[PDB]
Amino acid sequence: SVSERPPYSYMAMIQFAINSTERKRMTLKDIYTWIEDHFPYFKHIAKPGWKNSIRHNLSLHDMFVRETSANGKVSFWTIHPSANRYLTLD
Amino acid sequence: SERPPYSYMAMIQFAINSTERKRMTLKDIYTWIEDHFPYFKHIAKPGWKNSIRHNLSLHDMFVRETSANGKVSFWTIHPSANRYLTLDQVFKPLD
DNA sequence: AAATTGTTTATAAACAGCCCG
DNA sequence: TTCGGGCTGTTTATAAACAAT
Ligand SMILES: [Mg+2]
Ligand SMILES: [Mg+2]
Repeated sequence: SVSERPPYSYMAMIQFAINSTERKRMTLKDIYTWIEDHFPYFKHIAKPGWKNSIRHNLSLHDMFVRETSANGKVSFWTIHPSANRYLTLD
Repeated sequence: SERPPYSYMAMIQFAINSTERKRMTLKDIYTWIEDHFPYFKHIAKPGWKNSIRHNLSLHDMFVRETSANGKVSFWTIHPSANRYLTLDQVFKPLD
């Protein structure tokens, strides 16, 4: 059943999302979108606060490092270079 | 006796730093907090103790350590982040 | 065995600062 | 251009499920 809650922690799903990109970085919006796209539970069932929980995990875990672009500013979430196992959803 | 305006992380540091050796068992941390902030002795719901344990495990600044003799488990504070918080630092002189 | 201690994840909220229409 | 509200980031608290001692 494609829309039941996945057996992955927010921390796992955030990694899957970031590791799906060639540059191994992703904006917060794109992380919401990636998770919604891949785990429809979050697009159709989860209460609004799941997004609060994503942001909480981003700040909580030192493996998720924020990088602001050379512009001043656009900001991406990355995985610490020494942390990345390159866990992709496949 | 109102709930004091300090975080669990702050109060845990007060407790640990009150000892000679800058180390304290969990049960002594409970007792210390109860004795100095009676909100937790008399009013707080029982889950406050859960929150203490959560804090000790969550924050890397809190480092569990067995005595050299192996028998007691102590909580201590990490050297790369000991700002040395003690209760006495929280007191305003009266104006 | 039973209770205490220790770890991790989830959820909620307060709040600051930034962004943007 | 300012204004105000929504978005993003950080932090603290509470509960729970659970493992380990
Ligand atoms: Mg982080
Ligand atoms: Mg700890």
